Amino acid sequence: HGLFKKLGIPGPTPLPFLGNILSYHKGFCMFDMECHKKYGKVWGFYDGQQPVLAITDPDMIKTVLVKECYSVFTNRRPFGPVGFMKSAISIAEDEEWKRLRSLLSPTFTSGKLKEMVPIIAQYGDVLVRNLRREAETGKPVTLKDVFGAYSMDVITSTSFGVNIDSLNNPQDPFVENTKKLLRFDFLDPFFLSITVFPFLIPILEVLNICVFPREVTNFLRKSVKRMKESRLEDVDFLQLMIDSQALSDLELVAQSIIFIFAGYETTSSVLSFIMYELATHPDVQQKLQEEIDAVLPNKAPPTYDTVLQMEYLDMVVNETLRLFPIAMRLERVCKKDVEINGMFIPKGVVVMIPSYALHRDPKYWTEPEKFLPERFSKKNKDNIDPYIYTPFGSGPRNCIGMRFALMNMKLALIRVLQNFSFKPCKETQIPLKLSLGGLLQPEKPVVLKVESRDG
Ligand code: HEM
Ligand SMILES: CC(=O)N1CCN(c2ccc(OC[C@@H]3CO[C@@](Cn4ccnc4)(c4ccc(Cl)cc4Cl)O3)cc2)CC1
Ligand SMILES: CC(=O)N1CCN(c2ccc(OC[C@@H]3CO[C@@](Cn4ccnc4)(c4ccc(Cl)cc4Cl)O3)cc2)CC1
Repeated sequence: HGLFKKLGIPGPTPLPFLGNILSYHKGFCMFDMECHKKYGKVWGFYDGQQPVLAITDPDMIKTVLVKECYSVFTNRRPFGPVGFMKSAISIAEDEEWKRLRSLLSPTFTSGKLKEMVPIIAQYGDVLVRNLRREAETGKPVTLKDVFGAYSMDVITSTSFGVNIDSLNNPQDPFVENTKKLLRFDFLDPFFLSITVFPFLIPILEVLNICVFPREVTNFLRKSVKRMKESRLEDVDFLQLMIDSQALSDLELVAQSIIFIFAGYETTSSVLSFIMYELATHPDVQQKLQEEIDAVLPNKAPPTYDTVLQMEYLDMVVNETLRLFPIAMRLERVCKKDVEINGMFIPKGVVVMIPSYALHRDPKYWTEPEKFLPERFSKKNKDNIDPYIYTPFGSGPRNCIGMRFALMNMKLALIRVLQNFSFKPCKETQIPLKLSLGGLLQPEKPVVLKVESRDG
């Protein structure tokens, strides 16, 4: 625990064995907000015994995320016991990650994204139908239930060329199982013990103990094999992975499960945050509709080219991701002793970039608390540092599905907003309050009321 002292870097005093984890009672976002304000440009703390160095300087951020990615800052914090999911790209290391990256990245080229628009359009139709049902009754909507089903429908069909039709089944197996893959929350004596005694991880790995429920991984393990069967019995993410067979049968499933979960969880999450922000700013919700109407007059179906035309939509999406970067923190492990922009960083340290905190630094963002889409306007855009604003990370190891998620959320949003308007109702949580999880999640689902437009 003497490390940060010895290095001259400040921070909260750790407890023996525990480190600074009891500070996690208010969530990672408040912890990082506090430290940033108290300690300044750079601070340090201990997740159990693991030193974590938070950095704030934009050029220093470019160094660990971009310049020295391959050389020293390549991998993320080790995570286990993880079992067969060690193959997964998001937790793969060094050259294994490198070749997994160059394999799967063509999945999301412009051109392949264009192909996905007519495929998503079908589910866009089922989306507007389900919400219309809720606009007729006047009943409240748990948005995570409808945008989730939509996210799940979109990512299965674009990646595996299979229509699991989640949007009509409220009790679809692909959504029940996939949502029960994270969940871990604060103070679970499992994850808590693993942060404090990470030397236990090997034993758990040896006893075949796993973070993910085997029930849930069995179903996902099965489902993907069935989907792989269909393609081999008559070019997307699936196809791209079959062709490499250098993927093992189990490595393929690992990658799939990443994309399935990322598809479902990430997309619907952000969508709920966007929807909330619009419903609580109808001034902004209307200005967006005006734009959607102008670029696509009388309910004209959206296209890849027309999405790129909607400047205000992109502003609104950007501004939500500023307040709600679901990853909260970027991180990368230091492979070897190094000096960067003047600062010594020892081997083994976790270097952490506090996205959430920096998106609210009064130094770069005037009135950081407020939802103001005008921040990202063409005339204002050039004062934003691209290393301060990092909803999708930066460099060779950024979010592989960035552009897909942006297009797909914009697609849903267009289909929704050209048809409906969203008003806050009874059950709606104002102000919004966030869970104490590993990804950014609201405590109690976002509930809004749905009105139809004109007549
Ligand atoms: C708007 C929704 C999304 C947000 C805000 C988001 C954000 C992020 C962030 C911040 C990271 C870490 C990047 C870094 O460490 O620099 C990441 C990684 C990753 N994301 Fe996303 N993401 C989203 C959607 C998606 C989607 C739709 C997919 C797949 C279809 C996906 C797949 C991945 C993968 C595979 C990684 C690990 C990359 C690697 O280590 O090679 N994400 N994402
Ligand atoms: C399959 C896959 O791609 N991935 C597996 C899941 N990965 C992931 C996601 C979130 C995440 O944050 C987990 C949370 C973050 O904080 C702790 C400790 N911790 C682990 C890593 N960094 C900090 C924690 C400490 C003590 C207590 Cl009581 C509860 C928790 Cl919670 O786990 C850690 C890892 C993301 C990548
Ligand atoms: C709280 C904290 O310290 N941290 C929060 C989590 N941070 C983190 C670390 C790694 C990471 O890798 C992206 C991986 C890639 O896919 C997912 C979902 N996802 C999130 C953003 N983009 C995709 C994912 C897939 C499957 C499962 Cl089971 C769980 C998760 Cl998530 O995260 C995404 C986020 C690590 C640090």
